[PDB]
Amino acid sequence: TTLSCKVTSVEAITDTVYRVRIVPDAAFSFRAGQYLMVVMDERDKRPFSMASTPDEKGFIELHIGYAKAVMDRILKDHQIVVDIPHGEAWLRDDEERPMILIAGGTGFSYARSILLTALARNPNRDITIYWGGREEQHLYDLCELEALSLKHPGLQVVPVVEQPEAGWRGRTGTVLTAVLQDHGTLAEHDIYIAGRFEMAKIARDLFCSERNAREDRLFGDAFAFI
Repeated sequence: TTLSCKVTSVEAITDTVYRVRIVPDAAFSFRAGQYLMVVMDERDKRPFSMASTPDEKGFIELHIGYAKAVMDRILKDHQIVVDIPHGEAWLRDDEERPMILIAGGTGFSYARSILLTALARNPNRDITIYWGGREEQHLYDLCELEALSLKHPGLQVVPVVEQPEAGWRGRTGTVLTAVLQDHGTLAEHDIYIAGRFEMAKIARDLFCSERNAREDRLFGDAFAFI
């Protein structure tokens, strides 16, 4: 569906990231983890994951920051045209397998939609979210994830920073290494990944070969394009 949407709010989370909230002119639906295309042209369509749950009733939340041109449409016109929904990496029905959500800088929107949707379905769900960035400040909604974790006993949040300051309390390095050291086997989990396509590609191979993960239970947009 091609829909024109009003921009109801724009906010600098950091200096590189915008929290953008849009309201389409007609009814809409998607599955947590799908993405939309910002229709810049008839030939220039730019993919962005819905960051909100598929029942944050009236609006769609986007985290933007190739983005500059999109921001310009958002800031000048306060309206954008979207083509939604797309993607085959949505939250599965499975009610029992423990979940692992992996977000590599730029994939937090995909992880957040799936997280909040899963917690609405079962607030006691066993969910571990990994978020990796180069520096502490790129994990821009980290305090909100920690507040959320206080309310959800099965929710564990694992912040991973590549080049941290001395004293950092989370993990250091990359997300794939944090995952391998926390888990003896990944065979029982449903795993959802967003970030650079290279990283999802290596994750897949590594998780299935060193941790016996099921490839059919490994979800991510990257796996539609490999």
